Amino acid sequence: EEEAVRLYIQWLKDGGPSSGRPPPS
Repeated sequence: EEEAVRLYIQWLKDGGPSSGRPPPS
């Protein structure tokens, strides 16, 4: 694991792609 996946899963928590943001990978 790693932050940016953590963050990403946080991205995902934000909707992932539905966040409006691209995945932090």
